[PDB]
Amino acid sequence: MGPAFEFAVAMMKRNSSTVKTEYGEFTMLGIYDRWAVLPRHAKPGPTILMNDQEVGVLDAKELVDKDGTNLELTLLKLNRNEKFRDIRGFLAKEEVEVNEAVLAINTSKFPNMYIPVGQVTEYGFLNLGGTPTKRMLMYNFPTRAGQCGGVLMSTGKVLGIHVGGNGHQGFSAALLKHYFN
Amino acid sequence: MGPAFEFAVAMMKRNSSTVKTEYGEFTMLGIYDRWAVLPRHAKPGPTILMNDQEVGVLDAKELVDKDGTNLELTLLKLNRNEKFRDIRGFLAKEEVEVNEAVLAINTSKFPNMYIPVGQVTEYGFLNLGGTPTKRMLMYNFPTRAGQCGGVLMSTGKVLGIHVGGNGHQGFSAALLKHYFN
Ligand SMILES: *[C@@H](CC(=O)OCC)[C@H](C[C@@H]1CCNC1=O)NC(=O)[C@H](Cc1ccccc1)NC(=O)[C@H](COC(C)(C)C)NC(=O)OCc1ccccc1
Ligand SMILES: *[C@@H](CC(=O)OCC)[C@H](C[C@@H]1CCNC1=O)NC(=O)[C@H](Cc1ccccc1)NC(=O)[C@H](COC(C)(C)C)NC(=O)OCc1ccccc1
Repeated sequence: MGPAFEFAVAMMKRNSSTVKTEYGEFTMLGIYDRWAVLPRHAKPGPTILMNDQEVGVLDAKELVDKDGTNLELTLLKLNRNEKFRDIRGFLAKEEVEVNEAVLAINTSKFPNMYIPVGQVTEYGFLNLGGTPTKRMLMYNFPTRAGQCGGVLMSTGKVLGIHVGGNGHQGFSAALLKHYFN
Repeated sequence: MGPAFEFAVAMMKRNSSTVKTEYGEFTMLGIYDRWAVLPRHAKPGPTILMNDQEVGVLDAKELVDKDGTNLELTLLKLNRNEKFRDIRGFLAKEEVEVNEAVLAINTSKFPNMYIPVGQVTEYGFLNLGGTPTKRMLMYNFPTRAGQCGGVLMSTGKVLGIHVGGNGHQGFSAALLKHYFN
C-alpha cells in the first residue's frame, strides 16, 4: 500500500495529464511516444484539451478483442512533439492481480487524489453500461463519476485504467503490454 | 510519503467518520472518549448526521486563543455510547512541520481519498474567509470545496484538520494536544 502510493505518485507526475473531451473530464496516462490511453466512453474527437490546451488527435483506436468484444480502452496518438516517458515495461502481458493497489486520479474534480483500493482481482467479463466488456479488473472501494481514466497501480506495476463502477465495486480495463504496437 | 499514507489509512479506518451538518458534509476525526473535531465553519447544531445516523451534540466548543482569535476548530462531544480510540498521543503540543504529509478525506464526494500534500509549514496567522485566524499549517496542493475536515497526517503524527484553501495552497488548523481537556 505504502510503496504502491510512492510508485503511484511518481508515475502520475511523470506520465499523467488532465484531459477534457466533449464527454467529460478524464485522467489520461501517456504510455510511450505520442500514444496515450483513455476509457472508451471518453469518446475523444479530432481535438482534446490536455492540461487546458488544444491537442489534435491524429488517431484513436477503440480496442476490442478477437471477437469484437469491448475492452473499454481508446488508444490515442497525440498531435504533439513531446514524447511520453516509455512506460510499457510497467504494463503486464496479461491481467494483473495484486494484494495492494492504489487508484490515482488527477482532474479538476479530484486533483492528485489517491485511493487505496486494496486487492485487485481479474474479474474478466462484465456487462458495463449495457456493453458486454472483457479483461475487467475489480477492486472494492466506493466508486464515483469523474474518476474514469484513473490509473490503477501497485509497486512496480501499471495494472489498468478505471472505466466503471457500481456501488462499492470499481473496475479497470486491464492495460496490457501488447496493446502497444 | 509512503509510511505517511499507511499511517493515514489505518488512522482514517479507526477514527474518522463522514458527518453532515446543515452547512455541509465533512470528514470528522474522533479524538478520545465522545469528543471529535470539525472545522469551525461546519457549524454543528444540536444534532449531526454521523455515518448517516442522527447523533445528538451534547457540547460544542468553538476554539479561540487567549486573545479570542479564531482557531477554526470546533470540538464536539457526541451523544453516543461508543468511545473513540484515544489518539491524543498522535497530537503534538505545538504546530507540526513535516517534509511529507498526506491529507485524508472521507465524504460522499471524496470517498477514502488521500492527497500527497508534501511539506507542511507552520504558517500561523491567516485571514481566512474574512476571519483573522491563527495556528494555520500550510501545504501546496490544489484545494477543493468539500475537503474540509480532511485530516492532515505524516508518519506517527496527526498534524491538524483542513479548514481552508486558495488556489494551490491548502490550510489546516493545527490540532494540538492540549485542546483536549
Ligand atoms: C467514469 C466516467 C464519467 O464520470 O463521465 C464523464 C467524466 C464513470 C465512473 C463510474 C460512475 C459511478 N462509479 C464509477 O466508477 N464511468 C462510468 O460511468 C461508466 C461509463 C461507461 C463505461 C462503459 C460503457 C458504457 C458506459 N459506466 C458505469 O460505470 C456504469 C454506471 O452505472 C451506475 C449504476 C453506477 C450509475 N456502471 C455499470 O453499468 O455497472 C454495471 C455493473 C457493475 C458491477 C456490478 C453490477 C453491474
Ligand atoms: C471546506 C468547506 C466546504 O467545502 O463547505 C461545505 C462542505 C472549504 C475548502 C476550501 C474551498 C476551496 N479550497 C479549499 O480548501 N473551506 C472553505 O471554503 C473555508 C470556509 C471558511 C473557513 C474559515 C472562515 C470562514 C469560512 N473558506 C475558504 O477556504 C476561503 C474560500 O475562498 C476562495 C477564494 C477559495 C473561494 N478561502 C479564503 O478565504 O482564503 C484566504 C486566502 C488564503 C490563502 C492566500 C490568500 C487568501
